[PDB]
Formats: sequence, structure tokens, C-alpha cells
Amino acid sequence: SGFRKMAFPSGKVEGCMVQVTCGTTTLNGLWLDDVVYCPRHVICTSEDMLNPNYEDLLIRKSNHNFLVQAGNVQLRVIGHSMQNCVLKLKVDTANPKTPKYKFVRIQPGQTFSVLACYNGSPSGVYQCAMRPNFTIKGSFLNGSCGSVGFNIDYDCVSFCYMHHMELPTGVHAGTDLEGNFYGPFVDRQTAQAAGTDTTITVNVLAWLYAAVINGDRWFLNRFTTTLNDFNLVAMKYNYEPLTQDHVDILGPLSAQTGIAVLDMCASLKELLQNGMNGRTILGSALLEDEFTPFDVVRQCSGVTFQ
Amino acid sequence: SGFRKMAFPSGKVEGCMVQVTCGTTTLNGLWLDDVVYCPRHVICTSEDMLNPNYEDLLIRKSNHNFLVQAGNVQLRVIGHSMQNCVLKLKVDTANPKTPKYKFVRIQPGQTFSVLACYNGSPSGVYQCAMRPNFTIKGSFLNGSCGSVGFNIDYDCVSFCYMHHMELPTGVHAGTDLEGNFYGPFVDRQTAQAAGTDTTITVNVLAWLYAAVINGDRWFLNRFTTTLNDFNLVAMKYNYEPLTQDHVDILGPLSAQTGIAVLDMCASLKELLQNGMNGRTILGSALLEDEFTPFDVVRQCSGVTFQ
Ligand SMILES: *C(=N)[C@H](C[C@@H]1CCNC1=O)NC(=O)[C@@H]1[C@@H]2[C@H](CN1C(=O)[C@@H](NC(=O)CC(C)(C)C)C(C)(C)C)C2(C)C
Ligand SMILES: *C(=N)[C@H](C[C@@H]1CCNC1=O)NC(=O)[C@@H]1[C@@H]2[C@H](CN1C(=O)[C@@H](NC(=O)CC(C)(C)C)C(C)(C)C)C2(C)C
Repeated sequence: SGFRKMAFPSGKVEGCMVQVTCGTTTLNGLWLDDVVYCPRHVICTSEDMLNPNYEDLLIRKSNHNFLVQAGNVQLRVIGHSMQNCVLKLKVDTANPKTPKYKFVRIQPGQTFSVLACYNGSPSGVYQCAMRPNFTIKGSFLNGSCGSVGFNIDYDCVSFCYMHHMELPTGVHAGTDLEGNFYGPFVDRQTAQAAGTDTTITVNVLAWLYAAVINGDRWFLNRFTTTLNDFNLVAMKYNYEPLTQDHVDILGPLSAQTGIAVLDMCASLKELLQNGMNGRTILGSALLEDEFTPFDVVRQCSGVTFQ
Repeated sequence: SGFRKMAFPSGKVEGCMVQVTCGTTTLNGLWLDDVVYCPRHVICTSEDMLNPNYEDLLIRKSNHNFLVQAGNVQLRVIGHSMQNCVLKLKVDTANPKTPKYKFVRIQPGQTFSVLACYNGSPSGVYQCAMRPNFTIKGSFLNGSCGSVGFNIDYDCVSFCYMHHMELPTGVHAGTDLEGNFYGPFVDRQTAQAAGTDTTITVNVLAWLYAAVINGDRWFLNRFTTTLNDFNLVAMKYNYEPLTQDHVDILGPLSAQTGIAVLDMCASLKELLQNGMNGRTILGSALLEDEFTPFDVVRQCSGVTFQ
């Protein structure tokens, strides 16, 4: 028992981090086979970033412009190319530590693990979710660009996130590993608003099933409710609509615990409408939404990866 | 910016996990050089664990009794020996992935990272602290024994924890990597109480400096106080005494933020005495104590490891 914000084992990814240096700029890159992936604003200079023409800035540059460092070993660029917002440097050496991987583009509500990096050396790993507004509340400092988010399935690393920029409010924006931003943000240094967020409802219900699996039960009641009456209350508390699909996803969690999904909904209703009165759920005084129903199944059962 | 419960990159440790199987039992082992480390209750059977004589049970056993699995590769035991509560199997092969490491025994209040494992395959990594009562609030299921806690410094893995047992209340107990339990617990299946816990005070002050570094400021005041008057209030709220040493440790954090340590103390005082009134600190509705002053410096500056 116990429940923790748990991140995938980061080993498979650590073997792919490199330092990428163009001009006066230095950021992180992801090295898979003979290709290194990094943000395209590695080619921006300082007085560029206000409105740069990347296509144009890149045709000015040559291969020897890109200092790629793989540990203390200088990797040789033999080609470059842009793809949406990511740069791709093709190098002479293939990375022998290349795991079986995939590039996947995730939906808001999905969680992943971030390996925060500086000069291609890992600093830490932590668990994030993609917020309904395509921001993520990460922990990133200068030089953290090109750190990646990922999920691990058996022996496969699903890459889903690369880091690019910090938004005035201190949240973070980034791209998939083909270079398409999440949300409406751009790698230009003009004003950009995150957009108002909501609470990932399906996930708070998943976390309440984790609590019940763990002996916390003070919050279940006899009351039931309907999706409609439940979605009318969520909106006031600015949660996200619960679909027929979320009810379905939460099926095995309901079956493991004997609480009908819609019974757990009327329990969240009462929580939003009455607070917590000093009580806490899984060691938390807030309603917690960065756990998927997949996260709860995996942690509360014992699924590993090879 | 941003602040997260951050765990060390787990790569160096993942290269050392193996499956260890004696009799009907299967648990995790730590493989460093030609030695594999695991709990000594791998040699207990089911009707033993109520009051077993380990010294005696181990002289009954031979080398071929211990099935050690290093991936899909069977490691050959050529010797065994007990050391307090840990078993040590000497094997024919040296582990070529052995990082530079150390065995360290930590004080309560110190944090570390846990790689939770099942059948020698990692399942997740997460950040724990050693509670004033030598328990840890982990996330462990059946077969998680022999998972280890660790800190990483530059290129060195400081091993500080091995997992052994879950206490009725669902907290966890374990040993250092020489086999000495933290706290008064024993690898026998008789009644054992965790003992009442307190709040790691120095750490909540460290986390309040992390908040100030990050733009949360609503909780600082003009009031100051004395160690004495501050320690009189902590005790009511069942926090731990603040020593002259904690004030000293919190020195660079005070210097980075311009808030005298004792000024931040009178700010915690007021928080304990007035709650939070719906406000939250670093995305939290509770006062958070699983961050050391070293954790805050490292996360809020950008220290990596090689
Ligand atoms: C990644 N290497 C780097 C890290 C920043 C610093 C701290 N947190 C981070 O994520 N990202 C950047 O430097 C990006 C790139 C320049 C400037 N930049 C920033 O994130 C800016 N932020 C903005 O100005 C964001 C908006 C207004 C453009 C939306 C700061 C943090 C102020 C440097 C790129 C945006 C091209
Ligand atoms: C590690 N492999 C294993 C994992 C447990 C199961 C779930 N969480 C865990 O940490 N640990 C054990 O099985 C230990 C070993 C037997 C029984 N055991 C337990 O932790 C017991 N708990 C107790 O009975 C603890 C007390 C009362 C002895 C203090 C359970 C979880 C009930 C199986 C050892 C204690 C030798």
C-alpha cells in the first residue's frame, strides 16, 4: 500500500541526452539512432527571438555550426533539417543506447514523466500532466530546453513532450517530438496567455478510487447522481465535463472497489460543495488530478517494465 | 521556475536490480561488483516468519538454494553470508554496470529516491523522506522487498535504504545497506508500532523559502521571533525543535531571498496559528516537509549529475 506521484524509471531516456550548442546558445537534445532532436530556437540569437524567420535563419547555417556533445565525446553533424518547431541534426555515429521507442502525441489529461536536464546531464525526474490548456506545471530553469516527457510501456519509450518556453505565469509550453506545439503557443518572444485552466475531472475520480483502495473511506456516501446532475455541479466548480467515455475508463477501478462510478461522482459532488473540513485524502488537502485511471491501476497492482 | 517533488535520475541504480528467489520466496536484490544484496527474510518460509532464528536457518541452506536472475541471465552463487539483517550472495560474474557508489546511513529528515521494483524490474521512482520515527511513507506492494533508496552526488550513488516490511498503518520500514534497520523494528512477524511522528520543521522552512524564490509571498510578515518563542509554538503543533544548526543550514536560502531565518520562523508560527484560509503554497494546501534545504538549492539552481 501507499500512493505516490510516481515517475517511470528514467534509465532508457538518460542514455539519449546530449548537449547541443549553436552560436551563443546551449540546450538539450534527444539522440535516437543517428538523429539528434532539439528546439529550433537553438539557431536564434538574442536580438532575433522577438520575431524570427526560422526557415530563413536556418538556410544561413552550416553543419559545423552545431556543437553536439555526447558526454565528453563530440558528435559530427552531417546534415540538418527543420520539422515544424524541432531541429533534426543527422550525425555520423548511431546511438548504441537507443531504446525501442515511439513518438506519440497525447491528449490533455494524460500524464508523463519529465527528465529535467542541463547541458545534456539529467538533474531529476518528476511526474506531470498535460493541462486542459496545453500547459504543464513543470520545474524548469535556464538551459532546460530539449528535456523531454515520456511514458514507458513494457520496453518501449513513448516520447510525448519536448520543452521550449516558460509562460509569464510560470507554467510551461513545449511540443511533441515532431515539433508541433501543444496549444496555441509559438517559439517567438511576444505576449502569450496560457488560457484559463479547468480540473481534469476523470482523474480526480481515479484518485478517489486510489484512496478507497488504500483504506481512506471517510468520503463515500449513500447518495447517487446522474451524469447530467453531476455535470451541472462540476461546471460551477470549473471541473471538466465527465463523458460516457470517462465512466467507461473508470470501469475496472469501480469493479475493484465495489463503488459504482456514478456513486463516486455523488461523492465528489459533496466534496466540492462541502470542502474537506480539515480531513485529507491520500495525504493531501486538495483534490488531486494528475493521476490517470491508468496510473492508479499500475501503482496499485505492481506493473513493471523491461 | 516551478517546484516539484523531484527524484534523482534512476539510471545508475536500474543497472543493479536483480531477482532473488529462495524456496517459495522471490524478492529484489542490489548487484554491485560480484555481490548481490537482499533482505535476509528471503530464507524464511511462510510458517517461519512468526519468530525465526536467521543464523540457524541460514546454516541449513547451500549456494544452489538461491536463484539469482540478472535479466534473463542466471547468476551463480559461490558464497553467502549474513550481515545484521541483509543477505550477501557472492556470484561468479561481476556486474559491469556498477556505478561509483557508497553505503551511507542517513538521519531522519533526509530525503532520498526510491526505485520500486518487482521481480528485479523497476516499476517507478519517487521521492521519500526518513520520518522522525524511522518510517517512510512509500508505495510498496507484494514483492517490493529489496528495492533501495538512494541519493546521487555528481557520479556517485549513495545507497541509504533497502525495503523490508509494511507496518499495520501502511507506512514502511527497512534497513541501511549494511543491514541495520532504521528505528526499533525487526524482521519478525510480531506486533510493532511505528511510534508517533512529528513534522520536520527545518524542512517546512526550506519549502517556504522555495515558495518565496518562486513568487509566492502572501505569507511573509514583519513580525520576528526568537528560537525559544518559536520552539514553544512548534511543540503545540507537534513540529520538531529548531536547533541553532538548522538556522545555519538555512543560511544560503535566507541569503538568496533576503528573509532572515528567524523572520521566516515567525511566518510559520502565524501559519500554524491561523491555518491557510483557503490559500495554497507551491500548489499545496498543507505545510510540506519532504524537502531539505539541499533539495531547494538543487532544484532552484539547476545542479545535474554525471
Ligand atoms: C529553455 N532552454 C528556456 C528555459 C526557460 C527559462 C526558465 N524556464 C524556461 O523554460 N526557454 C527559453 O528560453 C524560451 C525561448 C526564448 C525565451 N524563452 C522563454 O521561455 C522566455 N519566456 C517568454 O518570454 C515566453 C513568451 C512570452 C514568449 C510566451 C523566458 C523564460 C522569459 C526567458 C523562446 C521563447 C524562443
Ligand atoms: C517485501 N517483499 C514485503 C512487501 C510488503 C507487502 C506489501 N507491502 C510491503 O512492504 N514485505 C513483507 O512481506 C514483510 C516480511 C514478512 C511479512 N512482511 C510484511 O511487511 C507484513 N507486515 C507485517 O506483518 C509487519 C509487522 C507486524 C511484522 C511489523 C505484511 C505486509 C502483512 C505481509 C516480514 C515482516 C519478514
